[PDB]
Amino acid sequence: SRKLILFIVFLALLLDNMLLTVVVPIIPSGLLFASKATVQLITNPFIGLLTNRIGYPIPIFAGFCIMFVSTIMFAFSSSYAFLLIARSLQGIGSSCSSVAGMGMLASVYTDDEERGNVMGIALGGLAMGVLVGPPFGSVLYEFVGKTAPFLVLAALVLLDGAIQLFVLQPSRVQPESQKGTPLTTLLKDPYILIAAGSICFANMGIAMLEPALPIWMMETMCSRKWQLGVAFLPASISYLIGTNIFGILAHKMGRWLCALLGMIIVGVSILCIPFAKNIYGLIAPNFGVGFAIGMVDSSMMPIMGYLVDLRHVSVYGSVYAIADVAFCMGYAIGPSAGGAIAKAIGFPWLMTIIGIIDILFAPLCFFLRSPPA
Ligand SMILES: NCCc1c[nH]c2ccc(O)cc12
Repeated sequence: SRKLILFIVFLALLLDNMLLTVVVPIIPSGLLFASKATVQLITNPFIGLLTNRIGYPIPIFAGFCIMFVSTIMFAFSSSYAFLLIARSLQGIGSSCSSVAGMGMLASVYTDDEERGNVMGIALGGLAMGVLVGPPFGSVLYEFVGKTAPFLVLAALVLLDGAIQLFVLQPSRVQPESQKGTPLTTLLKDPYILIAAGSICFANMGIAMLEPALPIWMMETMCSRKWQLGVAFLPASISYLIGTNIFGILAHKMGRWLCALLGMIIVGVSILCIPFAKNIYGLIAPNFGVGFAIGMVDSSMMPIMGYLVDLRHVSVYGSVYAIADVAFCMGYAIGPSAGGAIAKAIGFPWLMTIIGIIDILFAPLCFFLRSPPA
């Protein structure tokens, strides 16, 4: 049925982010950090144009064979080249599983109201993956061994792939009934660009904040190392709550208004992080940041599907490749550019710049109220 497709997409995204987050504490123990995101950004539009040619089931199932190969390559690798190869393979997989899975969800839940909350649930998949990533990784790392986390995650990826092969049955290539509108015509749409830009700036704010916040906490607050890991918890829990609630709330409120308010709340929250003196001062603003990132993503993915349905041809592979490029731009240029700006003009000014950009971008979501057909 359809809820099994929703579960498959949720599980793919959850395992993808659990891997992405169990890898990050092991790596130091620069290019490797941005490698997955940039390779996924490169191979997003290709998958977008491919799902319209072979269908959704096959490029979503290749996303389990690529993520499984990446996972096992992480567990039995020592060299730096092999870790880079493993992270690039994870990037290609994730591209396959995010783009093809969101396309499948939008193709199956073909109703504007239902698509909202199923996108919300699939997105909360990423929050549940990031949130349960580090603890699982650590406990399985030290209580069993250093190859343990990745081999157990590989077993989980295999079980998810078994569910995939039993639900989707990717045996045969099935092209779409109608040829989807080209990628350039989509990219010339002022509304698809506004949606992608709102997702891009929200996630770039959060992706520049995550790595820059610990480097500032150890300098201003003299925080211990456990504090650095705990100070970012409100973001993930709040993103989980925000996505799961606003998938259902945004269509009653209006997706344009939910996106506008999410942008303004991300802006204000990020403008209000540098004013915190102690760790208890980074609970409320980080909560606002994560809550509003969810408020924006759970409102702007269904709108992507809707904007394609209303104006262009009903093929969702490319437009969700565009949405996933907007996602990945932030996580690719986040660490590097954020560290560069913080190393040059400081962390408070970086946060003020990001907040100003988000607040000034917010009024552009007004143009999503009633776009013409
Ligand atoms: N839009 C998903 C981003 C998101 C939610 N919570 C997070 C915590 C850290 C991070 O880099 C990113 C996130």
